[PDB]
Amino acid sequence: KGEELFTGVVPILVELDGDVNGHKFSVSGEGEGDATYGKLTLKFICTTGKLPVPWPTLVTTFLQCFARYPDHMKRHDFFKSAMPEGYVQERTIFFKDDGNYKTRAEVKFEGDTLVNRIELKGIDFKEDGNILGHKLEYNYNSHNVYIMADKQKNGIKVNFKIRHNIEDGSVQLADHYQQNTPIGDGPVLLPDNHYLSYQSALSKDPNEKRDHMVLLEFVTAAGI
Repeated sequence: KGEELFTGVVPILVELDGDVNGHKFSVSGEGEGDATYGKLTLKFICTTGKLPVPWPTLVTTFLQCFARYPDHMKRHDFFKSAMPEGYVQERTIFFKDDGNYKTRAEVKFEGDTLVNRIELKGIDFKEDGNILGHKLEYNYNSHNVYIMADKQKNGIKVNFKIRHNIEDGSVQLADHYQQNTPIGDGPVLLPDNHYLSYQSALSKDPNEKRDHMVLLEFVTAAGI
């Protein structure tokens, strides 16, 4: 049923409230998702001024239900199956040798719109680190996202490692521990082990005056 919801282009709305080391901020985003192609196009705006952290560190935080699942893996799409009641996506992200982020997000439909409301708390960041120091490059590497069913919880467990390019030519690691649970009491698809393949491109809007980010993602399922 949830799958029917993604037959075409879907409008997305994103809302994030954050606090990193005491710095409070907010972001609003909007865009379109196309699961058929496994394509997402989003634009985010910091509405509280300048973003206290580098945009790139927020990419993973700012819609796995838009993954293109090939016809044969269709039975492993937990994400769409939870729709429209949606799911809760939680994470802890450990930045190597720096602090971590803790996020909680609800993804669901609110009308014809797919909504992603996030809460983020960041702690232990070093003032001189890559994060607070704004030393990341404005680009993004390609990564695989691993999925494993969690029968007991009736959800999934996810893990992956992000590599952030540093201006000095080094790499900054961000270890992602994630959990997804359904919001509703309906039945969901517990999948077999597989992964999502991501590709991303960051950019700016020449006529946009607020601190912002244009994000493009390509996601495709695999491993079955």
